Amino acid sequence: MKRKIIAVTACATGVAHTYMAAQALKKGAKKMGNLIKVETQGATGIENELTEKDVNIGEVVIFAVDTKVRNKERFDGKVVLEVPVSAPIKDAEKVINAALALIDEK
Repeated sequence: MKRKIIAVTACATGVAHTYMAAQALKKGAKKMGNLIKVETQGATGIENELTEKDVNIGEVVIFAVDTKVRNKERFDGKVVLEVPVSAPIKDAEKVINAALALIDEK
């Protein structure tokens, strides 16, 4: 029922994107009934650092960023879904479906 997904959100100038995306994405994932780990980088400052543990829990890695990711090292090599940071704001549920499309696709 609860699919394991991790997602990184990061933007430098325009953090309103980062936070709003992380909120909407979180709401949608919870509404669908899944387990998501949303990492929030305030450009350089990571406010929710996903460790190897968390990263190995989530299978799909959603990347909604305008800037670079620091923890990306652990996410790299895993199955990811790369989208604009603005995307999970308007189409959060759609982004979640996209993540599912990388592992299952329907």
